[PDB]
Amino acid sequence: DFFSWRRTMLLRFQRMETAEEVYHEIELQAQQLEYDYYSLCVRHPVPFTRPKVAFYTNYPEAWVSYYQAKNFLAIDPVLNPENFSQGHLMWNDDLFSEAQPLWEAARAHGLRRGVTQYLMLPNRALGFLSFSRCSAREIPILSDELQLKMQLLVRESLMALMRLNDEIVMTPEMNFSKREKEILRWTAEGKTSAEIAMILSISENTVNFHQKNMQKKINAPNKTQVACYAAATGLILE
Amino acid sequence: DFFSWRRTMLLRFQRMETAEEVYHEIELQAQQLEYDYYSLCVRHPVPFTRPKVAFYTNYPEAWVSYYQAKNFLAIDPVLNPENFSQGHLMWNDDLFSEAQPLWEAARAHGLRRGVTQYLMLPNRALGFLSFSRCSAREIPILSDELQLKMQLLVRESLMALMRLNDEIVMTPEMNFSKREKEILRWTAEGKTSAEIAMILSISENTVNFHQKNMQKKINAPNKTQVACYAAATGLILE
Repeated sequence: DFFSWRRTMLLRFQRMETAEEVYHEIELQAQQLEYDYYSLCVRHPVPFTRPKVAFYTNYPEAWVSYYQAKNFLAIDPVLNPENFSQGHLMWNDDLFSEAQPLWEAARAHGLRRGVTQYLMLPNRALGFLSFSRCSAREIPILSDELQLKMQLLVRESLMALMRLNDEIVMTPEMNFSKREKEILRWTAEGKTSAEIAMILSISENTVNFHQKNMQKKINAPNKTQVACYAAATGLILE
Repeated sequence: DFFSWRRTMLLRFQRMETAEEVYHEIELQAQQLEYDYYSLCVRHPVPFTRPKVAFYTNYPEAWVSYYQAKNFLAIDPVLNPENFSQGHLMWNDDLFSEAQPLWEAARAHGLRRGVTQYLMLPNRALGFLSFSRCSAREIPILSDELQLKMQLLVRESLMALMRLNDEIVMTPEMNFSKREKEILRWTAEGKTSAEIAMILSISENTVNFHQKNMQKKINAPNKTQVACYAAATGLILE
């Protein structure tokens, strides 16, 4: 019965104290579903210009190196949300048509069958969970069951990794005060320092001080990078 | 069996052609679960300073007016994601401790029991689906079943409303070109016009033209409101 699985899995992921426990449980789960490999890959919303990509996987280490060397990330259909239905994507041959070097290379390292599930996280990072397999051997699993289990799996592992503050999920930290974020919102709303000073009954200098303070913390050139970063990662709102 | 419910519901929401069909189906679903009322409320990520809140509900119309008049939105615990587990929130008395005028007033208009489910949408809007009920009469439903059904319901109705472009879900539109968004990313990354001109091999004037163009479209005072808006709603990335 799906329901008790769900409940068991919710608690198990609740209790965990390390990243290594999370990864180890994903691996276990992949095996219950007769997959050999898992990959947990997270695309950050920032930097806007080259988004951070962090992963943990037990793929053959040679495959990780080769995949990076050829920069397959750019063409990986399995990491493009546009290809998904219901947050689910079953690998097959057509999927790879726009990426034939990847397909070949993946098979050459023994990734024959696969599947991925994605989720956007509360911080706007996209998390992808892939399972793949050595054998082309048919393993009948109910489509609906795999889907729902992976749904839970990708979410729970990633929420745990967040609770644990792991480097794979965390966006740049913006430890900002009530007043700083308030200034930041009016900035994102297109208000000038003068205008903010008016709105908040504090001097233009103080507004500017707060601005430079936020920039020091996050090491940003100007207010606009700060506001964008807060806006993209959810840190800007109330 | 949950699985065929799911599959029936996926297709039904797929096929819909109007908002009014979506709302009517939610109402139906609420009734199958012996609730009288539904509410579909969506908190937008923008304006940053007073986020848009749009809803469709069949609550008693007098309750909608009263709720607004007393500005209960500000204190509504049922619309605050911090209160949720697994995107689910069962109404009860403790929940309302920080909001006792709301609790009384809600009961006085006959909202006795209730439940809400939320979801962050691909555009970063938060969608909430509430069911409530007239009677305090005990209706045994498996916690896990309600949860999963509402999960599907809140997501599907809101995705349909998006496919349909309904005013309740849509963020301000930013019909921008490849080049405009490219300029926008470097802006959000804190780059100056001069620097962008360098990076893109085009003149400072042209960069500025693009900037003013984006501002005209969206009626924004400066580049920084534009970039923030694109960053918050997902429109800025690749």
